[PDB]
Amino acid sequence: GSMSEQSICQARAAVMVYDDANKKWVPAGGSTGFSRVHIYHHTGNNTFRVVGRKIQDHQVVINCAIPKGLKYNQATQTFHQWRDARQVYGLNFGSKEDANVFASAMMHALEVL
Ligand SMILES: CC(=O)N[C@@H](Cc1ccccc1Cl)C(=O)N1CCC[C@]12C=C[C@@H]1CC[C@@H](C(=O)N3CC[C@@H]4C=C[C@H]5CC[C@@H](C(N)=O)N5C(=O)[C@H]43)N1C2=O
Ligand SMILES: CC(=O)N[C@@H](Cc1ccccc1Cl)C(=O)N1CCC[C@]12C=C[C@@H]1CC[C@@H](C(=O)N3CC[C@@H]4C=C[C@H]5CC[C@@H](C(N)=O)N5C(=O)[C@H]43)N1C2=O
Repeated sequence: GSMSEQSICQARAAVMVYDDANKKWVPAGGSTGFSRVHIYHHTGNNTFRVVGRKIQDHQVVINCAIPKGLKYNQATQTFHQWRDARQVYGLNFGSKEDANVFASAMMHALEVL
């Protein structure tokens, strides 16, 4: 992408989505494992997105917009979640620091938007 989109946070987390029909969390992209998850700020239009890529093979497993007003829920000290119309996303962070720094960056983003 272009240089006007910049990463403002990176954390290690396993990305899950909620299978609405089976009432179970499943790995984003089909295989359980940790990803490197960034919050990218596109400075041109002041928008944000989350993109995560598996660490072991760089599969892109999440690429989702963070709109104004998004509700970000810290369900546990290492599992955080949010929605869009298509999926509920969950991040199982690799450590409490990963979770807390990612959440702080998300909250700062929600205030910038
Ligand atoms: C891990 C990471 O950011 N690395 C950046 C670091 C960077 C360097 C300089 C300035 C800003 C940044 Cl940050 C990077 O090396 N460089 C190489 C040039 C492309 C990129 C620099 C900026 C942009 C920000 C968006 C990100 C990017 O381009 N990304 C993030 C991963 C995502 C995955 C797949 C492909 C599919 C086509 C398109 C899509 N999904 O529609 N797409 C992406 O959008 C991918 N950039 C990059 O990698
Ligand atoms: C109003 C709303 O939008 N509520 C959402 C959560 C949310 C709140 C606020 C803002 C954004 C979101 Cl998105 C909700 O309750 N939604 C979405 C996913 C399905 C679920 C609804 C019901 C179940 C109750 C149990 C909870 C849940 O799913 N939980 C509770 C926390 C618990 C912790 C970790 C992960 C690990 C994998 C799995 C496990 N095997 O332990 N697991 C969980 O089970 C986690 N539900 C949910 O979150």
